[PDB]
Amino acid sequence: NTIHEFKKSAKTTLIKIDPALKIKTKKVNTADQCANRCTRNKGLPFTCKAFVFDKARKQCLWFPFNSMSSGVKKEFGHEFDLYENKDYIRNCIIGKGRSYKGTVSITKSGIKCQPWSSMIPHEHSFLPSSYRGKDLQENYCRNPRGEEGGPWCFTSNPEVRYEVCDIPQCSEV
Amino acid sequence: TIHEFKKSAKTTLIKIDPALKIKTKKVNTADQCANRCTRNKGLPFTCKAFVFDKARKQCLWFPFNSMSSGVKKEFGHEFDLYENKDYIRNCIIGKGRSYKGTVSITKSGIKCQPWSSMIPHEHSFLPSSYRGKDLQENYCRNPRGEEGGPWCFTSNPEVRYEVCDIPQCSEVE
Ligand SMILES: O=S(=O)(O)CCCN1CCN(CCO)CC1
Repeated sequence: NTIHEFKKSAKTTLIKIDPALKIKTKKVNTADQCANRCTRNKGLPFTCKAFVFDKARKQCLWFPFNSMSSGVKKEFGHEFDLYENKDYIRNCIIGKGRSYKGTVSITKSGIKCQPWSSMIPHEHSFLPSSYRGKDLQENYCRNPRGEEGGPWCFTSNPEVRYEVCDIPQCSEV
Repeated sequence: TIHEFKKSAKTTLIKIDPALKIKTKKVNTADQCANRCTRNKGLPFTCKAFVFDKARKQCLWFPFNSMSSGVKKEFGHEFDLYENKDYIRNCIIGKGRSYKGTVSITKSGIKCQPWSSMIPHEHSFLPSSYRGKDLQENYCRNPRGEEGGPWCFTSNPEVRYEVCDIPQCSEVE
């Protein structure tokens, strides 16, 4: 029951710009059944980096790519949920982390981050719509204006308006 | 929740830098430390790792792992080390000499042949003959660091070896 180990993007599937990349699909019952086969990677002529579940056609679509791969695009759909394997979503930062899209949602000192769509505890104007491509979803640490400290978030502690999250540099030698 | 973590049996982490924080508590099983780590409540930092002391039945939580500056692995028969995968780099630099993540599937989807096994392919790569290199479990690895990145022997008798499909850190934005 591994569905809680993927990063969920609602109302979304990915489209094969490229004719070259490949796909598996199976009609099924629940998105769980979909996690488990991506997690286990059985019966797949490729590495499962993401799956979509189609709540209307009850289908799973397992992918050897994700939303960040070249020659692939998101497509909208009320019936689609996308789930990307945390293993192929880069979990360190490059530079100041303008493009960090990992799922760490805790500040350096352990404070659970406050949702970008929320104004509680803290009022702010970093609307997700005002920052498209900067993936200000859920309560993830993000550095949307690409500032000095790397990814930060508003804090769910009313006494701490914000704080850096402590995410490692990919390469600093 | 004790599977979002990479387990090194028989291992713990000593801190040099005695300013890095640490919480410990006498708990009952290793699972009960995973959960407290995973939801990070009551720990004044970001839990990147924990150790379970099977003797003392104690847990030791850390805001660092075995790739952190200022900390050493250490053999201890009574310990087990569990590192949060968000903080083990999931991304390859160059040939992947130092790739220590948990991916175990080849690029065309075939499950990896464990290094501690000569079936179906026989080989010159035991763990302790190649120490420092983490030829642990069935993890995609690159011990001699050679052109196409981490690879493994393959559970499929027709395919001796194949590289895995681990992204470069340079792949994405
Ligand atoms: O201006 S707001 O309070 O709405 C957001 C403030 C966050 N910034 C503060 C300075 N660094 C944070 C790192 O300490 C960059 C982001």
